[PDB]
Order: sequence, then C-alpha cells, then structure tokens
Amino acid sequence: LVHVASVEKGRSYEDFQKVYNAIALKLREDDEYDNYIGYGPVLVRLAWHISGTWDKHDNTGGSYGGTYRFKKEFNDPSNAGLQNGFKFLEPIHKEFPWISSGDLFSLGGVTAVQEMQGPKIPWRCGRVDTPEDTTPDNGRLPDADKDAGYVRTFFQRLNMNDREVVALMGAHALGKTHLKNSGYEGPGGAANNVFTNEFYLNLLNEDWKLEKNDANNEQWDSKSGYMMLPTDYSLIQDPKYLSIVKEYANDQDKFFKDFSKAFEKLLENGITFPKDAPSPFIFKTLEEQGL
Ligand code: HEM
Ligand SMILES: Oc1cccc(F)c1O
Ligand SMILES: Oc1cccc(F)c1O
Repeated sequence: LVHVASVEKGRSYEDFQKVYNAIALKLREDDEYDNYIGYGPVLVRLAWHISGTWDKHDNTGGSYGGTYRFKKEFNDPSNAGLQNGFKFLEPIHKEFPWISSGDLFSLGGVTAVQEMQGPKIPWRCGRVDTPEDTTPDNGRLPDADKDAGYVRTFFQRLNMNDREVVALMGAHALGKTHLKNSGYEGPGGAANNVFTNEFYLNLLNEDWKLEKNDANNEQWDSKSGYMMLPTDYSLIQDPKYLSIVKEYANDQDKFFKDFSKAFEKLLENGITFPKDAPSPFIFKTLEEQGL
C-alpha cells in the first residue's frame, strides 16, 4: 500500500508557519493544564501515538491517514489521556480547516518540541485523510511493563534501531505518567515542560527502587520523587542501550540532533514523498519571531 504526500492545494511554508504559530500561542496561553505542565508533552505523545501504529511490513497505520480522528483509534486504551491533546487542537483545526488531520497532529508534536526549547524538527506536509476503514486496530502501541528485548523487537516494526529507540525515549523527560490513564504515576524529572537530556542523566544518577504503585503495577521510583517505567529502566539494564544512554547523558547537542532525526523519521514513516515535493520546512519559534 502506497501513500503519496499531496500538498494541501496552493499552500506553502508561510501557511504552515501560521498554523505552527497558532499552536504555539495556544500552548503559551493554556498554561494551567495538568498542574502547570501545559499541553506540550501531551501533544508530543499524541504525535508519537498517531505515528507509532505503523507497520513496515504492509504500510498499515502511520501518521498519513489521520485516523486518530476515528472512534476505534481515539478509544484505544493505549491512547487514554490523548483526548486532551485532540481537544487542544480542535480550535486550530477550526481556524485552519485546510490542513489534513495527520499534518495537524504531527505538526502539533513538532511545535511542542520546539516551543519547549527542543531541537528544530524539519517537517513535511502532505499527509491526506483516509477513511474510517483504514484505521488500524488497537494493540499496536507498546506495553510499559516489559524488558529491553521487548522494546528492541517492538521498535523493529517501526524500522527503528537501538540508537533511534534510545533517542526517542528521551521524550520521557517531558510530562508525567497519570495513574488513571496508564496505571503508572509520576514525572521523570524536575524540568518536565522543557526539552532537555534529563531523562538520561536521571537514569544514570538517581537511586532507583523497584516499587508498586497504587494500581498494583511495578515502577522504578527515586527519593527525588521521579519515576521510570520498566521499559525506561530497561535502557540501563541492556549493555547496548546503556552505552547510548551514557552518550546522550554526556552530550546534549548529540541527543538533540539524533532525536530530531528519529522523530522526523517516526512522523514520516509510511509516506512516499514525490521527487518534486517541497523540501522539509523548519519553522521559527515564537521567540525567534519576536512573538
Ligand atoms: C517503549 C516505548 C514507550 C512506552 C511503553 C511508553 C509509555 C508511556 C506511558 C505509559 C506514558 C504515561 C501516559 C499517561 O499516563 O498519561 C507515557 C507518557 C509519554 N510518552 Fe511514552 N512510551 C514509550 C515511548 C515514547 C516515545 C517514542 C515518545 C515520543 C518520542 C513518547 C512520549 C511520551 C510523552 C511526551 C509522555 C508524557 C505525556 C503527558 O505528560 O501527558 N513515549 N509513555
Ligand atoms: O477534528 C479534529 C480536531 C482536532 C484535530 C484534528 F486533526 C481534527 O481532525
Ligand atoms: O518514565 C516516564 C515516562 C513518561 C513520563 C514520565 F514523566 C516518566 O517519568
């Protein structure tokens, strides 16, 4: 199955920078959400979850078709809590009805990363909505109560290697787990609406204890009041992952560059870009625009 990017008719970089700006201004305005974390982290998780249904074997799922807008995918237990990100983006969809759903959901993630002082993430337009019967079944997103070999095998379906997996997981510096959404509770660090390499530093430097939470699931807790999922902790249990965790803990710029590449790839998996498609866009932040 082939999904060819098709640019929204007549649109160019300036149109998409306007959408970026509207998302960014709303992120600034709606500061109170989730005890003043704001909507940045949930938009990053949304962009990942709409992309992470992809299957390299048959090109099903993926960001292209925008299928999170349909009940089956919206209601995936794995997506619990993401309705908050969807609701955030609704007024943006209303203001800019011409942008496709997959373009909007993925651009929401890019905008959140950059507005949270993360790396620039080049972004390409042209995802096209596909109908309800193209929605992937539930169960393609990963479980958190697993070990390193699970994580490695899982991410092969998304064509991600060890370095790409460890870089993508650095997004777990952002936001928090919520007991009602996932059966895990707590944040992973102190700077959880600023994009940094703190995930790796905390994995290496905190004193972690394996405890049960109030949902009767195991998670790793620090006396600092941080937590890691079992799949997060697996990155320091496996020797190959551990090497890369140490690399990103010791090189902020390398983490930013590798995350940017892996996150763009994640958001673009499944999409064929015509040879004459526009180059990827690099959006200016509000701060760079003096806005
Ligand atoms: C083995 C892979 C992964 C597992 C099992 C996993 C699991 C989870 C779980 C259980 C939560 C908590 C959800 C909640 O309770 O609200 C969460 C949060 C989050 N995840 Fe992951 N995830 C993984 C990979 C990723 C990746 C690849 C990204 C993006 C690059 C990502 C970004 C986030 C973000 C930003 C949050 C915070 C959401 C918020 O604060 O609302 N995750 N993840
Ligand atoms: O209906 C929608 C609301 C928010 C974002 C979208 F992409 C939508 O299709
Ligand atoms: O380990 C974590 C995963 C997602 C969000 C967080 F806040 C975490 O500490």
